[PDB]
Amino acid sequence: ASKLLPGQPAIDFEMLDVEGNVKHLADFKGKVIYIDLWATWCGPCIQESPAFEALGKKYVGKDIVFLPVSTDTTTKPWLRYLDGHKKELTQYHSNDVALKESWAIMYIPRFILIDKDFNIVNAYAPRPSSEEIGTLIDSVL
Amino acid sequence: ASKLLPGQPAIDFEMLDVEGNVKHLADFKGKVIYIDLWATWCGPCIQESPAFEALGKKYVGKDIVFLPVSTDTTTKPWLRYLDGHKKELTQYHSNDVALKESWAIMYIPRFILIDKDFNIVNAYAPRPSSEEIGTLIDSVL
Amino acid sequence: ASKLLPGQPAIDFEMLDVEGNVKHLADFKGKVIYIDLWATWCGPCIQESPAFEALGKKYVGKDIVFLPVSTDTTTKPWLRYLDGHKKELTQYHSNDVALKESWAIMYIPRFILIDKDFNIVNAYAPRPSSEEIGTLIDSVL
Amino acid sequence: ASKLLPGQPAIDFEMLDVEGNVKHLADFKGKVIYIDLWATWCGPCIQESPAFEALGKKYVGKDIVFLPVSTDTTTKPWLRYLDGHKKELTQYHSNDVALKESWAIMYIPRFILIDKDFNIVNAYAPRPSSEEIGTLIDSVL
Ligand SMILES: [Cl-]
Ligand SMILES: [Cl-]
Ligand SMILES: [Cl-]
Ligand SMILES: [Cl-]
Repeated sequence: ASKLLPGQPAIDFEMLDVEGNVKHLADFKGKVIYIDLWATWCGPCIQESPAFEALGKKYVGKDIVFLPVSTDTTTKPWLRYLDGHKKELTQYHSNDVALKESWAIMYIPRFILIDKDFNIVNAYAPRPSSEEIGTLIDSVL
Repeated sequence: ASKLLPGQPAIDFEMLDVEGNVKHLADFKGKVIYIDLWATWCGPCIQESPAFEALGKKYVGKDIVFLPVSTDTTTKPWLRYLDGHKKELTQYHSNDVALKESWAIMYIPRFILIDKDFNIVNAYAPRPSSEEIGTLIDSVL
Repeated sequence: ASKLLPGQPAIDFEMLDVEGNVKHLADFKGKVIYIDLWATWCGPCIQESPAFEALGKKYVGKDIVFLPVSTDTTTKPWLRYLDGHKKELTQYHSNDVALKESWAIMYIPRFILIDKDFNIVNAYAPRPSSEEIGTLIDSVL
Repeated sequence: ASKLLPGQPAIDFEMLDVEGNVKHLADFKGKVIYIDLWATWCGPCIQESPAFEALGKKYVGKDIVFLPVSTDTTTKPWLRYLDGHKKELTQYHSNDVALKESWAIMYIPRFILIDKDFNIVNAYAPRPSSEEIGTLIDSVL
């Protein structure tokens, strides 16, 4: 569609933390938001996890949040996975219908970059291991 | 584990066709079996589909079967996907527990190669777009 | 750098066809230009070739040119490769210093998208097999 | 061919270290040998470097050597790359004709696994980031 063009308002969705608190994407409004949509059985998604974590470490304390969002059909394999593989970033999970119907999340790995105005920078953002992601992030920070 | 070593007997599992008939992996005993475990939301899995189909075309009429097996949690998005994307190979689907607990299918894309004796050639077989898969298949044919 | 930002003028470079005629990127000014920088020993580059060719077929007769540009250190393995693997798109080759020093081509696979004004749309464009490339191309056509 | 089948003797080749000393693959006879054939402009090759290094760290002091071997046409961009990107593994470089003509190294990324008897385990070995490489390495150690 065209509601995903750069400059278009980001579409809010809800997500759960590992403690079960519901959060909203809009809660992070005012910060650059880089989203990693992954699932526990997606090999290539997990291959981007070190880069995503490393980016999260590099930009710690800057006005950007890195949101790893599991799209696992159910919560339990997500929590079991996290139990055996430590991560540093705060982890989220979502089956919000808005992912499929507003963000057009048809395939993963999928990355999304949103600016401080809560507008889309790239709805199909470069992967965290790409050579250009840092430069892109710096441009919007 | 070690029940997945080459030479080990292949582990049977059941799968559904698009008409709903239950089939067994063991039904293909006597033919080389090359399995593509994919899901409709796995981008990198779908990226291997042209190569898998092309291989299926090249070896048509040889004593080998190419089994694309969806691991989608439910049947409906699998059928909807197939509705919009034609394929030539006969399509299957499975949530058999044996996939996770005997074949150790933890991540996809995942490929499996079994010989005519129904023994494992490689439980973590090369991808269909790899340079060596044809040679490997020819070795076991 | 920042001479690669979207909206920045594209940087011209020269390229050879298989007949040895020198062409310039600027020769295609007025058409959308989608560039595939590859090399004969780059496996993942060649894995994008069917998608690049398929795109070239889909947009045939539209005001867009698809430029596969080999960056092989020398011409001979490029011609030998082409001899054994037919393609439909007109093939080019370049070792122009502008690739490394103006376009920052440090790694391949690398794709570039330029608009009809000869301005950069994305200097690190999505791969031809990506779900969003068609939509991106359509936006600039 | 068939001189690359598992169980076939490994084919020796020469390689340079960063100090310029010529070494031979056969110098490592008696140890498991896992080879990473990469080049400085191969993006996907460099994406496997953290996994290759991590494996090297995990098996430190075991009877296995991890050989990163640059296939860059010339030595200078290899040394310049290494200058700006630190690594822990001892680095090698090779343009030995045996790579192309005996090991059939046509595309990279390419990995090779050899046993203590200096026999081929897999001439097209799994990538270092694959789920099965550790198990494979353990089987031959
Ligand atoms: Cl998507
Ligand atoms: Cl798996
Ligand atoms: Cl590049
Ligand atoms: Cl190769």
